[PDB]
Amino acid sequence: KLHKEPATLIKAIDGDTVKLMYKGQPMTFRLLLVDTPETKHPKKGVEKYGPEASAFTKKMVENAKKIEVEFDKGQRTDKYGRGLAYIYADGKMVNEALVRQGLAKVAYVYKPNNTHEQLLRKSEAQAKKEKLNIWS
Repeated sequence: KLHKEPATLIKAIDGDTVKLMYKGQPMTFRLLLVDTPETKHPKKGVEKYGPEASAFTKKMVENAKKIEVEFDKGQRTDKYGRGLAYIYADGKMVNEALVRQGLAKVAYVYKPNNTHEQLLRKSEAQAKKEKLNIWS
């Protein structure tokens, strides 16, 4: 069973990355299973909808009363030392909110870190259908 754990917002970095205080230590978290347009793309810099996705995540985390992180079944940190997790702001999963709003696509999946894959694909299908942002 996956379980949620409290964290405290330090700073929103980009649409897909947020720095949190987890277990008393500052850490950078990469949102699992989603690829958002970035403002800090290593090769492109600011992408189309990058500023929008970035503001959406920032707003969501900054205005939350409670932030919780939920690790999946596999590796919990990537190659760059970023925690890999599903982030919740007042019970709402930020990863899903972005996809539902057409501000992110479901990323290439690496088992066993795919617990919420179907949920996200479902939201992405709806966003595509509604021709939202990325899909307009």
